[PDB]
Amino acid sequence: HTTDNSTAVQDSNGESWNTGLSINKGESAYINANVR
Amino acid sequence: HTTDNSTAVQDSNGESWNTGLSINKGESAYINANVR
Repeated sequence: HTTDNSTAVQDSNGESWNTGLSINKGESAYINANVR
Repeated sequence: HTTDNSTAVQDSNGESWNTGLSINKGESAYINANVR
């Protein structure tokens, strides 16, 4: 008969990054005209 | 014939931070003119 006790203190840290891009296919750009 | 029972109690906690920044390419800024 074996008696065992286990303790552990796990410490972690981290970071993350994200980049996004959303486009509308109905009105995708606006045009400006220079006229005389 | 070996018989063992393993019982473990795990307690954990954490925290997080976040920072964001969104921009519209069509209208990235507004301008104002001081005229006379």
